[PDB]
Amino acid sequence: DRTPVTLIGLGPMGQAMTRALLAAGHPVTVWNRTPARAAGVVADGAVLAASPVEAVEAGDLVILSLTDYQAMYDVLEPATGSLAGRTVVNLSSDTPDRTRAAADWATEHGATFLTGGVMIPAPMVGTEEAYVYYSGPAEVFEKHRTTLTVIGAPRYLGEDTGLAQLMYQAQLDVFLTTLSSLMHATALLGTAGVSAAESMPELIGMLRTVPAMLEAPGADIDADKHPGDLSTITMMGATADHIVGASETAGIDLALPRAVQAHYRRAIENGHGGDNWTRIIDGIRSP
Amino acid sequence: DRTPVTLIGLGPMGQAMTRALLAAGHPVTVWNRTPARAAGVVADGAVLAASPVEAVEAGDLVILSLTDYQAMYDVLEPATGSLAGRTVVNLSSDTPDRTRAAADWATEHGATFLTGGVMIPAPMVGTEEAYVYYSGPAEVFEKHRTTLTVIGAPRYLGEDTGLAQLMYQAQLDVFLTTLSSLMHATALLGTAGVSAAESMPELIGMLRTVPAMLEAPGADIDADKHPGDLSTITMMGATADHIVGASETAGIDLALPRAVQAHYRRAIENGHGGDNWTRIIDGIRSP
Ligand SMILES: NC(=O)c1ccc[n+]([C@@H]2O[C@H](COP(=O)([O-])OP(=O)(O)OC[C@H]3O[C@@H](n4cnc5c(N)ncnc54)[C@H](OP(=O)(O)O)[C@@H]3O)[C@@H](O)[C@H]2O)c1
Ligand SMILES: NC(=O)c1ccc[n+]([C@@H]2O[C@H](COP(=O)([O-])OP(=O)(O)OC[C@H]3O[C@@H](n4cnc5c(N)ncnc54)[C@H](OP(=O)(O)O)[C@@H]3O)[C@@H](O)[C@H]2O)c1
Repeated sequence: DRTPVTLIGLGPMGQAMTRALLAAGHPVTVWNRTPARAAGVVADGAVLAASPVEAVEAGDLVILSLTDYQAMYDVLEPATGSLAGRTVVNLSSDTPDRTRAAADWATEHGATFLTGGVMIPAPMVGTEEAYVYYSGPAEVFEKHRTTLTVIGAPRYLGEDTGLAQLMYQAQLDVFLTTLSSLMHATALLGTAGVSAAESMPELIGMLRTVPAMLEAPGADIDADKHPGDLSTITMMGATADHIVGASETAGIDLALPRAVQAHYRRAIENGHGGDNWTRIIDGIRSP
Repeated sequence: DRTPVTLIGLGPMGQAMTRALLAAGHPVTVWNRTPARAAGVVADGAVLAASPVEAVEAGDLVILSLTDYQAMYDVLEPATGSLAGRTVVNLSSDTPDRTRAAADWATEHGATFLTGGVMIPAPMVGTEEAYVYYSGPAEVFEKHRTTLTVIGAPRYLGEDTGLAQLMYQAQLDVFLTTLSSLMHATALLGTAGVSAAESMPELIGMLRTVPAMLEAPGADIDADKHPGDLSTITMMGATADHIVGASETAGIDLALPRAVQAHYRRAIENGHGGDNWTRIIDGIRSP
């Protein structure tokens, strides 16, 4: 379609999403707290609205790409009288319960609301590897599906506005924790004079094979199948201890490896040392 | 090659390494704290030594596959008089400084010592995807290299007996932390009724693309290049906050997400909110 889209928030993601939408033939009206930041997308065909009200009134679809949901309230408060009959799609990080309350806030101002969690960095927006989680009213998703698909293949999760946000937080839980561990291991090796340039390829090389190493688990966790034939919590917990020890001696952050160590210690304390590592999920669920 | 090899410790890794060595034509003499556990490898051609001394005396190469280095002292103490002239290869998890002291202990008993860290699970032992870090005397590595290659491609790191162990701990830092985060995210989604069988493929699907998403870092960390064009610590820190918040509300472990949150808080506190996420390594290095 060539339906008009409004996009508020021109960080790298809003800029990429704007460009994707322009390339696909949508007129895009933008607004940004910092108008100078819109110069690039305006040169590429975006229209810079002078005020939030003007931006909101430009289209029946308002996409938000902001750091958090407080930013949505900040920018849309002067425009709440212009929301009726439009769909707000918030593509921003926050808690699921912030998101759920925001959806009701939209309804109160006469708008529909969809939650989106964009699952790739800005350069990958609008490519074949892009995808976005969505949740909220099915009818509102279907209405805008074809426009939204320009950004990334949609994965609709259902009616709960919180759910796409929960999926995003869970995905970023894995992503951010993995990244922190890469920096932690890089730091640890750096302590014996190993370059990050030497370290990081070794660590990434291993990380690339992790899905495979795991398959050499979801249903098993659901089925309580935690058998320790090829790797026990005892043995992995010992390695967790060795990492804490090495970290202590290296003088680097202890909080991250200690959180991991605790997952194993809890499982052993509860009498499941002989089980597979998936067993640590029980202590995680019940601190 | 057909050099005789002794392997002590018949967990899944010792069993796999024994079988790989037998398949490649090496006579393998085994000993285990629990002799019944050797029935399988003996059926496949291994010789079960009655005592640790007998096992050590069977060959010039003694491989240890035990949960930690204390286990090495436990099993080899009765046999310290039979170590002279032989090479101990310890393929067990422990701290780098435990490893370094153990190497000197071997030297005092007239043996040579090599550190190894086996980087794949037991089913992948002896396959084209297997690899093992080694460190210790170059001459001792060269002497046994062709036997050791049966287990996996060697990656020799140099003379410091601690270094292959530090590499192993840094690798398992990433691997265990990644796994903990998978279980953490699985738990978080399970809190809204999402199955692990539904959750885990979504999480793995994302994890598979992490090397790619990163390239869409080592030399930059070495060069202090931490520019926040496409993703800032401010923005990623906010998501870390949202994960903590979602975790609080879900009633799951807070220690793991809080350790990640702290990486970001520290960087912002030190005035680097505008930087790329790699900047968290500075606070990690200086707790
Ligand atoms: N970058 C990524 O790779 C990536 C990937 C997927 C998801 N995300 C998510 O996408 C969203 C946008 O991220 P991003 O990296 O593009 O950018 P960002 O650094 O979060 O900035 C996005 C926009 O937020 C605006 N903003 C922040 N606080 C505001 C406030 N209180 N009032 C008004 N405007 C406010 C900024 O305004 P100014 O321009 O005036 O500073 C900017 O336009 C975030 O929720 C993030 O978690 C990011
Ligand atoms: N499993 C993997 O996927 C994997 C991958 C790479 C590296 N590793 C490392 O490889 C090593 C072996 O791990 P694994 O999973 O094969 O097995 P494991 O569960 O660590 O057990 C290995 C052996 O240790 C013995 N043992 C432990 N404590 C002992 C003690 N105090 N005295 C004597 N024997 C003792 C056990 O004796 P019993 O048989 O009598 O119980 C068993 O034979 C570990 O250091 C682990 O970190 C494991």
